[PDB]
Amino acid sequence: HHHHHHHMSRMAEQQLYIHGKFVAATSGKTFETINPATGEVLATVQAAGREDVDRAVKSAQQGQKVWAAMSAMARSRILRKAVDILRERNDELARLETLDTGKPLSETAAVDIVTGADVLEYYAGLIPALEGSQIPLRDSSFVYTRREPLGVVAGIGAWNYPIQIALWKSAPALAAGNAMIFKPSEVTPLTALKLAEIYREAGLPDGVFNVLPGIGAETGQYLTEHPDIAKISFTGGVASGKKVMANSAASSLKEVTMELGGKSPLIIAEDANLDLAADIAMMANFYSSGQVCTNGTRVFVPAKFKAEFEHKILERVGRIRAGDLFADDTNFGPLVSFPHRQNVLRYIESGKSEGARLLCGGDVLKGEGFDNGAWVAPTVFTDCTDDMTIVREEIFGPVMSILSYDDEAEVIRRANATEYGLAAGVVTPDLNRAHRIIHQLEAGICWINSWGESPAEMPVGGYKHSGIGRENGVMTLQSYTQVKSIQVEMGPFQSIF
Amino acid sequence: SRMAEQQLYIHGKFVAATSGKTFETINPATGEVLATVQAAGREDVDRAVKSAQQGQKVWAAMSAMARSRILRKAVDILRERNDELARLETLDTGKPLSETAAVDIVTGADVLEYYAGLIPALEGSQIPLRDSSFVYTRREPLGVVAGIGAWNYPIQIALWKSAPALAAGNAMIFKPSEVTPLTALKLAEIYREAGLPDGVFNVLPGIGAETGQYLTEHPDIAKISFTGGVASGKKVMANSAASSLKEVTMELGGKSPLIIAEDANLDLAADIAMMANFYSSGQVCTNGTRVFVPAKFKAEFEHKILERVGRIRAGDLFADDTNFGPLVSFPHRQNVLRYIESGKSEGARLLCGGDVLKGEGFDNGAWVAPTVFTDCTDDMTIVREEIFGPVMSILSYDDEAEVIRRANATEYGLAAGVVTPDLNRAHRIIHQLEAGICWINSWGESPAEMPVGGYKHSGIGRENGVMTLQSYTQVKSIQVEMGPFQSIF
Ligand SMILES: NC(=O)c1ccc[n+]([C@@H]2O[C@H](COP(=O)([O-])OP(=O)(O)OC[C@H]3O[C@@H](n4cnc5c(N)ncnc54)[C@H](O)[C@@H]3O)[C@@H](O)[C@H]2O)c1
Ligand SMILES: NC(=O)c1ccc[n+]([C@@H]2O[C@H](COP(=O)([O-])OP(=O)(O)OC[C@H]3O[C@@H](n4cnc5c(N)ncnc54)[C@H](O)[C@@H]3O)[C@@H](O)[C@H]2O)c1
Ligand SMILES: [Ca+2]
Ligand SMILES: [Ca+2]
Repeated sequence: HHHHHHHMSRMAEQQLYIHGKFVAATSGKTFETINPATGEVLATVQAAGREDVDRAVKSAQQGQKVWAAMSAMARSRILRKAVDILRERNDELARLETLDTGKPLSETAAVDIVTGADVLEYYAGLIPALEGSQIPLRDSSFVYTRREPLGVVAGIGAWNYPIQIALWKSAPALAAGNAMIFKPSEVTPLTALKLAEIYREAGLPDGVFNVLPGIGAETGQYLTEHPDIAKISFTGGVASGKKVMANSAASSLKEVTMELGGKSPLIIAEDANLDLAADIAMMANFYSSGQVCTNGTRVFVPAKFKAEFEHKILERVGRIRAGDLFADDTNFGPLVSFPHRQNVLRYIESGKSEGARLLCGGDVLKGEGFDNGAWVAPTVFTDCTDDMTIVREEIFGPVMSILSYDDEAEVIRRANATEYGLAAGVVTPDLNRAHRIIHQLEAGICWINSWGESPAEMPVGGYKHSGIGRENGVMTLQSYTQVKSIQVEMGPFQSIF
Repeated sequence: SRMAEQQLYIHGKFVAATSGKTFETINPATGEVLATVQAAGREDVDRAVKSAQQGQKVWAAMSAMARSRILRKAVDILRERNDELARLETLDTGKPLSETAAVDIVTGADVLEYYAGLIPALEGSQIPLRDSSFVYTRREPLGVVAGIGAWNYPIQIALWKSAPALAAGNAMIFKPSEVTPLTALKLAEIYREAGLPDGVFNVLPGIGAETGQYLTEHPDIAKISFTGGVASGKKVMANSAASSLKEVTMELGGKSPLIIAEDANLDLAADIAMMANFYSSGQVCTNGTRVFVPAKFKAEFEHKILERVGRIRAGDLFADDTNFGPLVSFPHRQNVLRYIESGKSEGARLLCGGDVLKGEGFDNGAWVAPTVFTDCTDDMTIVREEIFGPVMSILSYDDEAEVIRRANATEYGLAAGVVTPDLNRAHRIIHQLEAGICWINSWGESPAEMPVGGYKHSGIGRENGVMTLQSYTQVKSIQVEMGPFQSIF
């Protein structure tokens, strides 16, 4: 059964969002966002120029002062109103996210906005608990501290969880009393513009959340260079993260936090149930079509279990349902873009070339309704070794690498023998093995007998080359403030002169 | 006589460098060479990092209280050797013994003692999600970190950087200023005598653009803590950004305002301004070098400043009564003198000083007289730029809103202060100032408990306080899932 008559016309040209309204860019620059399931253009999108960025900062400086002068509970109520709107519009926002990203609606309608709103809801309730300290020195003197807003901060987003990233960056920044200028990925700009409208409808003062689509090397760099931005929070690849660090270091002194992906290990212990292990390995590799920074893409399996484990993976890969992204039963989508597919395919070819055994997948999906999409089959390599390119490098597609191991000390060494350090996990029913292995792994995000859950309360970020700083949890609210120490000297000051 | 040629400190002992590079540290009171000092080369730095990697593992495997006791032993030694260390600091820096013997080691050891006691309180958290799952976090050491020190408070900076780093379970490689490398080497020996494991505190003298750069570029250093000027701080930020991903914290000086309120007692205000400008001969990063005085009080305030400047006692740096020294080096004196000449050339009125000290016993040292400019305006070079010498700029003002604006009209933001007996004025002014370190009716006290660092271009991050101990750990989040994991595939 063929499915045609599905032309979707273009959206309106997308503008910038500055100071509570859409405004035309003055860059002379536009770019297109493409539906990765069909190749059709979703919208032409305007890119913010240097003067547009400067106006956005001045808008943010003005809005931040209004926002910071409110009470803590007034701020809490406005962010909760935005949460309420996000819950009401979940399905509509999820459909837009599916169009822009290629992720199944079964994901976007249950995870992306749900968990993005979860984090905003969490920080909204913590605003009144944000406190300084008081330190007695002696009867005649004491110190108190204030946690003051930084001012105007910049968030730079990635294309795999667009609205979730926008919410996870903006929520602590705004709750700490800052304004944020958010630069979405040029691959997926659309839901960030919706979020800005929602924030306005909730009562957020004009300028406190401005959204600037544009190209990383242009708009993004204009932001990192601006002298009045106090902090940058970046999600994306290592290459662009290094440009952001370098450009920010060359400009006004600012703090930079970063989440840069990884090559996270999944350690299947010698006492693990292999159905559970296989279920975890599937969720650690093929959710959002393998486009998750925390994926467990090095799956370490005991040699004695490798043959059986491979069969359990093949059985579950055979259940994956690629298809209509709006269909209830679809759980696998195209990649986010055709250029990204080309890169993933180059990684797959290196796996073949370097002698890994192809267990399944390894090609594009074919036939009517896949031929127009950026699809890559769910792919598993086995007989992998630690020197292979597919094992060493983040692929960001549906490519699992199975590595066999002999003993626990060995697998810990190998799990840690990476420049990366984002996530890790272990499958074992044993109390001592679970905690003792996890305590030795050099990663910031660790799952035991699970994968992927990221509660609002739980700080997440990378060790080593996978990141600086954390997101979520109480600590991240604090990191969007700066400490002022104040000493009150009530005794007579003694000069030596 | 000259000291013995100074070597690197790596893995619990002094070791000859392999750079082919030496430099001289000069006694700024005499111009004489104190010592020839070896500089660490690129291969020396790599050996220091491997030593620190080995030592950090021993250190971090000890119990918390075992680490506390060793740092407390070092405190005990520092208290006992206070005067000897102070005398060496005075030779290397030119600061009077009346300062070094009362402040530098005393407050450096205060911060080490503070953090030693806090190690056992460093905790993670636990977060219940539901009956079948919970999260817990660990605060883990970073590994090997680097501190890069400045020349005005050499051993105090070495202790304020190493104390939280070591207390959190890290090893630190410390790079002292090439102007003042001597007390950091003494500190390294003291830590070993206290029982610090070999490699946990290594000291690499050398030139900033060589040794300093090799450290900031090394792939296995997890964090850089830097104190110094803006220009060198920018180089450190850029070189670190081009190298391994690492966090960098920085304290970079300021042009801090002291606001004298219209209801202030002017004797108190003059006393605070003197202490905010002429301690350590003006070589303190938090100095209140823009002194804002109500127009109605300016004449009387100047008389009171002149009276107290007239009392300053420059002389024998080991005499009890001396309270003013030469500057740290002859190159630094030249730069301060250029600032003084610009204040003259731009039309500021010289109230006092403005020249070198002269005569027997001053002619051979890097002395600049305590200097005060008045009739200053906000566009003047001496008002806009950090001098790091004994140069006060007096600026008159008319109203409270104006002085708040002008106080904040700087790229800097390290410290600030206000002098006022009024409750509302004191707190309301301070809450509006864009600075990290704020003093009411005082200046310069920096308790171990109090976090200190800069706003805006004066810094990133904080030192001292509970938060700095936490800042030398990294958070690992661990989810324990006890229910049956659900896969959608
Ligand atoms: N969650 C993550 O950590 C994550 C997300 C997406 C991609 N990645 C990785 O990054 C790789 C490359 O992806 P990509 O090139 O499509 O994304 P990218 O990493 O270049 O994009 C991330 C963001 O950075 C911006 N950016 C890029 N260059 C910039 C610059 N010079 N200054 C400022 N901002 C700049 C982009 O516009 C976008 O907003 C992917 O293949 C994947 O491995 C990681
Ligand atoms: N407490 C402070 O913030 C402080 C201290 C001293 C000087 N200063 C300011 O800085 C000005 C310049 O002083 P300076 O040049 O004699 O000191 P600096 O700021 O250059 O030196 C500080 C430290 O930085 C190191 N350093 C320099 N270049 C480096 C590099 N490329 N990589 C790594 N480390 C490097 C130096 O070796 C030294 O250890 C002074 O006039 C004063 O205004 C501020
Ligand atoms: Ca798109
Ligand atoms: Ca010297």
